[PDB]
Formats: sequence, C-alpha cells, structure tokens
Amino acid sequence: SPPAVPQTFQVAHLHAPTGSGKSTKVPAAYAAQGYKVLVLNPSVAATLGFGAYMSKAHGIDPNIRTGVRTITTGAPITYSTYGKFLADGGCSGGAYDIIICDECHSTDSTTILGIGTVLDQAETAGARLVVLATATPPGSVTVPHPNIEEVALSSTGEIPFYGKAIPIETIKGGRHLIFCHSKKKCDELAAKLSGLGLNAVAYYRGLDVSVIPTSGDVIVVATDALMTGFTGDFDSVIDCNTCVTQTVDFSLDPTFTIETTTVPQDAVSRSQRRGRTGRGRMGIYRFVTPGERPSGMFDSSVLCECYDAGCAWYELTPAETSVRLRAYLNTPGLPVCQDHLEFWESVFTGLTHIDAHFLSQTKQAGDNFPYLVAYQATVCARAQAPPPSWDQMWKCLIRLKPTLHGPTPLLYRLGAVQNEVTTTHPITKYIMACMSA
DNA sequence: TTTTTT
Ligand SMILES: Nc1ncnc2c1ncn2[C@@H]1O[C@H](COP(=O)(O)OP(=O)(O)O)[C@@H](O)[C@H]1O
Ligand code: ALF
Ligand SMILES: [Mg+2]
Repeated sequence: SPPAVPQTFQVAHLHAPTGSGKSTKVPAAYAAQGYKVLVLNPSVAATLGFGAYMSKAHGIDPNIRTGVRTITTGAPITYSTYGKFLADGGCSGGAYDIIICDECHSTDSTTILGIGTVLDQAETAGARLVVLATATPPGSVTVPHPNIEEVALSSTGEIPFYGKAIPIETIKGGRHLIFCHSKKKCDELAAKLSGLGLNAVAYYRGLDVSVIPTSGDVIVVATDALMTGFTGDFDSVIDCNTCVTQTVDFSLDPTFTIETTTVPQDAVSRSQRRGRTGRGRMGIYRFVTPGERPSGMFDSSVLCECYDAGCAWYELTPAETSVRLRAYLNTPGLPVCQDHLEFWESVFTGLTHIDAHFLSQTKQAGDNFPYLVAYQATVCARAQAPPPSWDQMWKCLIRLKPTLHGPTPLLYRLGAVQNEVTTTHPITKYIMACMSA
C-alpha cells in the first residue's frame, strides 16, 4: 500500500527503483480508494505513454495533458507535464486530493518551478497529500538493479561509439535504446544503422512519440527526452554517459555569462537512463565509462531560467516566482542550490517594458532564456544599436541593420560577442549594482 | 549544443 492519505495536508517522500511502479501502481491504488490524483512528470513522452497502459493494465483511461496533446476523459487520475501544469495555472487548473511530483530529483527549471508551485499552493487548494517520488533522491549513487545486468562496451564492434564500439550482434534484433548527448548525433547514428539494414529511429524534443513503434524490432536513438518515466519495452540500453550542462558565471564583464558545455553524466542520469530497460523483466545496460559524478545540487543558472520562464511563459512577476522557489527551498529532501532568489528577482525586476514582438519570436525560436534574449534585443532596437553578434539568436533584428549602428549595449552574455560593446547603458549599470551588492 | 511551456 502507497503513502496513506492524511486528514490535513502533508508532504511525503516515495523512493523506489526505476520501473517499480511509482507512476502507475501507486496512483492506481489511490484512485481505487476514491481519490482524485494528479501525476506530474517532466517528460512529454512519459506523460503521453501512461495513457494507453493505465487503460489496459489498470482499467482506467486517465486524462493526459501536455503542451502538444491533451486527452480529457473525466477520470479520477490525470497525468501532466510540469510545463503544461504551469501553463494551465498551477493548482488553480483543477482540485485534486493527491498530487504526485514524479522525478522530483530533476534539476531542470521547469520541474523546479513546477514543484515549487505545488508546495506553495497545494494546501490551500485543498490537497491533503503531496508525494515527492523518485528512484534517485539527492545524494544517492547508482546501485545494482535486480532486473538489469551491466556490460561494459569495448573496442570491439563494427559501430563506432564515443571512443568504444557497438557490436551489431547486441542490436541485430529485438528492441534497444541508444542514448546520445546531442540531436545531430542521433540523426547521424539512426541513419548509419538504417544503412546497415537495421530498423533505427531517432527521437528527441519535438518529434512525435508515435515514431517509436509500440511493437516489433527497432533501435531508438534518443536524447534525454527519453531519460525518465518512459517504458518502451527495451531489451537493452546503450549509454554514451555524456550530458549537456549549463552554468552561470558572474564574470562582471560586464555582468554574468551563461555557458552551456558538454560534461560527463552524473549519478541521476546514469540510473534513470539505465532504468529505461529492465522494466518488469530482465534487461541489459551497456556503457562507455563506468564512473559517474555526484548529484543533488544544481547551478544558479537554473534559478535564472525560472524567473525567465515565469516572465516569458507563465505570466509570473519576479516576486511571484520567488514565492514559489522559496517554497521549494524550504522543503527537505529536494535538490539544493545557492540561495540567490533575491539576486535574480531584483535583476528581472529591472527589465521592464520588453518588446512583445521580440518575445514572441524568441519563444518561437525555442531559446533557453527567451526573455533575456528578447530584452537584450529590445535595448538594442531602442538604442538604434546592433546585437552582440549575428547568429540565429539575434535573427529578430537581422531585418533592421539599415538602422542599427554603433556599439552594442551589452547587458550580459548569452553567447559569443563579435560587435563593439558599451557598458554604460542604465540597464547594464543596474544589473551590476545587483551583483556588487 | 538537452527538455518543457503560447
Ligand atoms: N507504457 C507501458 N508499457 C508497458 N509496460 C509498462 C508501461 N508503463 C509501465 N509499465 C510496467 O509497469 C512497471 C512500473 O512502471 P512505472 O510506474 O512507470 O515505474 P516507475 O515510476 O517506478 O519508474 C514497469 O516496470 C513496466 O513493466
Ligand atoms: F519513474 Al521511473 F523508472 F523510476 F520511470
Ligand atoms: Mg515513474
């Protein structure tokens, strides 16, 4: 039996290995007790996947809510992504008795902001139980899984893979999942395997979950868009053991810089990726490297991304997002980070009167910090000055050069700077004061 | 050079 439901609001932690049944069995047990359950996951493929399965294996077609697709059935169970949950208004888009926060170990801004939202509104919203579920709580390390056998890759094999090689034999038939660190890498591999006579398909953000055949032989080459909560019935998993990290650097040149670099995977990633196999049956995990870095903490850039997301996506004021983030930090058992809430709130509080047209173009482009990018562009346009550079990031200005001249009013560094720079603009000064003190 | 939101 799952974490019992208390009379009044309470927060509980649920730790169980990957494939245990936290996302299906648990909520199914709550529903059977007559409770309305809301399950939040960071992944789109995962959210969508629960639908067909819960129906066939637990006799209940649940509601599915994702940015791209939604399925309303009126059932007592609802599965949604943190993103769609926020976009729907948080704890105001429905009244549930139980809210399960899956993959609560995640350190992506969307999940952070999501969980912070529920921990701040759940009680008042009438929720009596909030469950923080995960197979890899902060501080934990990868341990042996009862359904998974691990076999290291070697220099033997006809398919080059991050230094090592992949024997065709291990993937000739059956169903297998290969994790790559980049999107182009997936397309490269998928193509190569297809040219070898194998049925391979690439998968990542944006692609339809249907590209993954529900049955039959197949080799899915994907990114971390298929790292958690997903069950593709894979006979094995091949891990490149490489991740893409993003950190903020207070370089005072003139302000801060957000750099995205490829680094070796941590413990969270290793267990979750490995966990995509051996789900309800035996499985095999092949890797390139045995080591794994620690987990349980996240960079300050993530906080920055939350405020940016709150402004550009969720119509949240910097102060409002601070109320939600505070709730997250005040909750034990969750990933920790430097308490810079006030610093970031003050920075975004100063970025006023952004150009709507520019924002709607940065969001469409799917940038990491749409708001910051759009604001930098707003300051340039309103200064008759050119952007930091001319790469895709600043395409919203490309059709304006005839009027853009002089130095760029650099507010911060989102990418490479190739034009002349000025650090005397009021906004730049403002941000500097938020840093120095 | 990853994912999630109109
Ligand atoms: N979409 C699915 N298709 C087939 N089997 C599934 C599916 N989803 C879940 N299962 C089965 O139920 C088990 C529990 O899945 P799940 O609740 O998602 O695990 P957890 O949340 O603990 O990672 C899995 O081991 C798997 O065998
Ligand atoms: F939630 Al899991 F494997 F732990 F999908
Ligand atoms: Mg799960």
